[PDB]
Amino acid sequence: EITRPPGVRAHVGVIGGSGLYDPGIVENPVEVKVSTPYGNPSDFIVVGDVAGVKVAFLPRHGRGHRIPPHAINYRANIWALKALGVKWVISVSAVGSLREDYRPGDFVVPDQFIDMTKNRRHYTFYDGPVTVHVSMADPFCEDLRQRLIDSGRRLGYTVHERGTYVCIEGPRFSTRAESRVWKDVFKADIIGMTLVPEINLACEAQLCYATLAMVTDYDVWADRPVTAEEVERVMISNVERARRMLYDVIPKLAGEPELERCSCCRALDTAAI
Amino acid sequence: EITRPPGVRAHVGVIGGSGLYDPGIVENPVEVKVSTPYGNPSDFIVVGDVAGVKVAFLPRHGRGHRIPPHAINYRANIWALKALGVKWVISVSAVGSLREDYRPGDFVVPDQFIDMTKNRRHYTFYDGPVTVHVSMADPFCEDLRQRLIDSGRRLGYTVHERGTYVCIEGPRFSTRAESRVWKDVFKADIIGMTLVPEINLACEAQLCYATLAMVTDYDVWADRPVTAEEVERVMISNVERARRMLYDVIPKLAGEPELERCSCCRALDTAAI
Amino acid sequence: EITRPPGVRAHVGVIGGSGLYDPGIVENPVEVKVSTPYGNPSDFIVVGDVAGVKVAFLPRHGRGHRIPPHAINYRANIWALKALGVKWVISVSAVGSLREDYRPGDFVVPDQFIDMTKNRRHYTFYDGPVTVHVSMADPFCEDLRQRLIDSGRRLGYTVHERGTYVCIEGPRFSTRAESRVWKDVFKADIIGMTLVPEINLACEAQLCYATLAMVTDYDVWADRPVTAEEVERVMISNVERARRMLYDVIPKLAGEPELERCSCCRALDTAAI
Ligand SMILES: CSC[C@H]1O[C@@H](n2cnc3c(N)ncnc32)[C@H](O)[C@@H]1O
Ligand SMILES: CSC[C@H]1O[C@@H](n2cnc3c(N)ncnc32)[C@H](O)[C@@H]1O
Ligand SMILES: CSC[C@H]1O[C@@H](n2cnc3c(N)ncnc32)[C@H](O)[C@@H]1O
Repeated sequence: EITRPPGVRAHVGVIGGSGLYDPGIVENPVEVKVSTPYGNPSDFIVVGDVAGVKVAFLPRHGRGHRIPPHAINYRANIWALKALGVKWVISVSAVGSLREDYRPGDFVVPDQFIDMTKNRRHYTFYDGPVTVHVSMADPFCEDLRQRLIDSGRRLGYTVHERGTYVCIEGPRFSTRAESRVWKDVFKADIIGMTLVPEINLACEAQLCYATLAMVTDYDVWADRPVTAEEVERVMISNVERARRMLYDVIPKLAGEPELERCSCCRALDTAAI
Repeated sequence: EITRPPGVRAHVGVIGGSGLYDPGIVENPVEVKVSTPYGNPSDFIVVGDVAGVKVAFLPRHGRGHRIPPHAINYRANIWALKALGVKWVISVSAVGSLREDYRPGDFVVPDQFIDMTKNRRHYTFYDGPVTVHVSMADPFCEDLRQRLIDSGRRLGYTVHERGTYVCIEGPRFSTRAESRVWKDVFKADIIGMTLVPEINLACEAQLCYATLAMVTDYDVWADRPVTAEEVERVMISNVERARRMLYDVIPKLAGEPELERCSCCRALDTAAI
Repeated sequence: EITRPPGVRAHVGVIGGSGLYDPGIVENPVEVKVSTPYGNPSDFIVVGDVAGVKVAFLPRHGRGHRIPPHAINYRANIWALKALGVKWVISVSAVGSLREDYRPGDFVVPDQFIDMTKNRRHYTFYDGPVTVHVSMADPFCEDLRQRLIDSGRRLGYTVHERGTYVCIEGPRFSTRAESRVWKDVFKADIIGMTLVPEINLACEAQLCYATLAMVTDYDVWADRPVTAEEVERVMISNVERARRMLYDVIPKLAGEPELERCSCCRALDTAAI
């Protein structure tokens, strides 16, 4: 791919709020334009070094939270990270909780998801003539999931070690009836809007992708229903802990994901017809 | 917004079949073109007075039922009503029933919904750069719901005082397997095709929106499955009762929705980032 | 419709893999271009005779499996078959199983479906001004279903005589959490990606459409999750049996579907407003 400036490469992608990026840590940061066949990524990708590991930061909503979940150019974002050479992708996300023990301020490292989106326009990179059906039974990268859990537990933070993420379309939040389906019918644990098709595309790109979720709310279930103000406030209250985990995990990603704990790392070997 | 004729305003919107509009009641009716950034509303909006309350009538399918649910320009419709100044929106809708006691000819004033649509292309007005996530835990306007229930009970009509509306994509009707999911898995009460994204957009526009549903059929559950002919016949058989309720409720809407019984009336106060 | 070569007609459509077409059987085969208002069908339609019945073969993925499920021009495919004059449509499909007794290599003739797609862009031919809502309580053509079951049982093959097909969006395969919803919550039997909106459009076109499914895998439920390689291998291992059933059934379709066992054959009589 063409990049400007030319020649830029990276090894770990970080997708999340622009507040995760700390200019006090990242060595030799550069804003990079990475061409894609899908147009612009959400914002500049900031590439720089953390403990000698080259990181590409990409705020999925753009700086300033300009781009709501349904409007994100997921294809461009994942294509650009892959084009840079990344092997690992850490997503950081705000989620609602469907269970009392997943409390606001707790981290969750989900292991499963249920896609209830509808309007994301492209759920794949492969529209033909090579038909590709990736296996996503185990859709996250187990290597990276375990690294995230370990980091949180070493830092003394609550990090729930599993969870099913229901991805809804939004931007409006769930009705009570919908939330009861998510909680009591689907038996899901957390809820968000951005996982899908991000994760699909990451898998197809043979990336080791995992989500570090932060519970920001209990959806409809507490005294007052979730609001955007609530989500943003709680996220910003907890962003420093998310940064501590990121900067703890990244230095340990200098190597490669373990193939036998990376469901997608050879996804295309058996997926393409 | 530009209107033709210029200067037109209204206080209550009525969305439903064009047969709800009664030229024998509405004073000084005018067909109005309201510019929108989304193109044409379903039809002309007819503005006129009912007991001194200014009403804007908008047939969501167009006159003659020209526009099926998936083809409606929901954004244009709601933008136009908001641009006219409306505070209240009464939707009148035909629905199927998933429960024996919600009989054809009965009114239902739903309180919840489950969105099973997929192809409506825009589920919001807010695509950036201001990200908006409205709370829709309680998606209808309680003030108006209670007014509709009261009117029906004063007229002597059956009006079920709650219900979960499952909105399906259509235009084809549900399979038996789908209907069993709606009824037995989701525990929904009624089924229709037009609620979503109408309601989402109304909430984002800070309107007090409520649905007066008329049960027209039992979906798959009676001896013969629902047909369009059946829906239309039963609706037209009952339209006069729907008109009686409309013309009973509207005169009492000269004032404002009660903020504490209007979940969406200040939706943007905590929804925008 | 214009066709090239001109004047081509057919009585039975066959939709499935191009490997179903046997040049050793089909008399006087011709590749036909059938104009549609939706652009190109997936590939040429090959028209020829089987035991004096005129068949139109249409590989939904194209020759070479060029077109994944979400990219198929369903409208063009069904319009073209209808334009040729077909009355019957046999779909042949690979499916996953959600139940141990529906084993790889077994045929299934589903009777129901649950549409979990989202990105197919058009779910109907009718976008106005004639609004059409077809009844699909019983979405397959019972006449043809029973013919397929009979053929399999006469050939000595396992053919499950009912089933609920959950149609997912793809192209990625289901997560374990999703598969548990399909199996344990929706109580579905098989899973695929191509049924919808094919079946909707066939019903609207007043065709007698039925699916001959071949189980190729157990989705997430066996020791290793489904892969595309697995599906393709098992399908190609079993294609000859599918051909035997096709060439056994087709000669018996010289006449018309029985109206009282064809839910869609007069669909438009009560569907159009
Ligand atoms: C900042 S408010 C919007 C964000 O909240 C996240 N999220 C947090 N809580 C919830 C919830 N209860 N339901 C859905 N998404 C949620 C979503 O992924 C979205 O981008
Ligand atoms: C006039 S026939 C079509 C209309 O029927 C309404 N409706 C009535 N009964 C049902 C039903 N059983 N399922 C879905 N929509 C229904 C829908 O919102 C649609 O616009
Ligand atoms: C050839 S691999 C892709 C095909 O597998 C079919 N299919 C087979 N098994 C499954 C499964 N487990 N889930 C979904 N689709 C499946 C789909 O309809 C698709 O076109």
